[PDB]
Amino acid sequence: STGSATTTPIDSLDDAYITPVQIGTPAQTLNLDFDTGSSDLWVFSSETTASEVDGQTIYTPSKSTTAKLLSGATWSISYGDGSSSSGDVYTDTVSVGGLTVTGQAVESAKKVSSSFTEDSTIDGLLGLAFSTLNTVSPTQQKTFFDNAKASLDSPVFTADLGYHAPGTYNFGFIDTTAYTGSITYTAVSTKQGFWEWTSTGYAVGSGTFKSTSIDGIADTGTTLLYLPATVVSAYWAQVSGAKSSSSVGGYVFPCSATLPSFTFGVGSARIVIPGDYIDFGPISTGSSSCFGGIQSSAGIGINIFGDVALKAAFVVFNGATTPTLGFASK
Ligand SMILES: NCc1ccc(C(F)(F)F)cc1
Ligand SMILES: NCc1ccc(C(F)(F)F)cc1
Repeated sequence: STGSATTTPIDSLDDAYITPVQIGTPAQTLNLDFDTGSSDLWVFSSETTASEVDGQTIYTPSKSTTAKLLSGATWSISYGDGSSSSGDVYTDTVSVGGLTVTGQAVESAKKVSSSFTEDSTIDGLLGLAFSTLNTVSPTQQKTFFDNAKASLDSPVFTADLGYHAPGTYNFGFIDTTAYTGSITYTAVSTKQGFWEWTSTGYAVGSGTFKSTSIDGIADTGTTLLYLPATVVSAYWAQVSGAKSSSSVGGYVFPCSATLPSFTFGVGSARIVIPGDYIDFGPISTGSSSCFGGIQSSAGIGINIFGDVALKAAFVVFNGATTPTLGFASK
């Protein structure tokens, strides 16, 4: 079997991408944030504290003939940005673009942090990292991808994120019409539960490529590109007037500047991020200081190839017994 669904930016800055997901019988359609950096499928629901819901579509398990409460199971998650949520667990039927999984763990939020309440466009998250990171207790649960794997034509999914435009998540097949040239595959470490890999180096604009190993994770759930301080300093040094601002919390640059591209290595291949992808607009309405899309990972503890990098490529998440990541230009 296969599945295919369109994913759409939630705002004019590509801060996140939402994908419609059908849950329950009859179907309740929610717009979820597909997150390859986490492994919980959780949703706003009829159980969520009423004051913490502001425009989201909610899952109502009592209206689903296939929902079953998972007795005694709870979940609680904290994301690297300080966001968090928690609740109880149902199993139900979940379908993504024609691909159906029965008995999927659907984690119903009882409590969500402020950053989720204020994001009216995101009804929940669909985690696509490895199931070892799932937070359900006392019985860990599998991700949508792990549950679907056996029935997929090929144990893969692909992310084709658009720049200020819709894109596609495909399950079970690789669309050879969606990219140019060849796909370059690179090894993955699952030791931390992430799609963790090693980039072979970088270049700034038309400058010389620097061969150096950068270990990081492919994370559709993170907006920006977070890289070591040395690399990020080298990039912003090429932008006139750019500086790191402690009050703003990262590199900013004059909105009138043109940004250089950023190249990262995948084996012997190169992925080029156009400079326009790195502009995240004024730091406040009306400001002439703009926020940069490449920031330092120093405070994080891990390098993150977020949407800024992934949307420049066609990305294959190969969940074979030895997992790999594939990158192609598009
Ligand atoms: N997108 C989920 C996510 C968020 C943060 C992190 C961090 F901070 F631990 F790297 C990993 C994964
Ligand atoms: N990395 C997972 C994640 C995705 C989105 C959000 C937001 F935008 F809702 F805050 C938090 C955490």
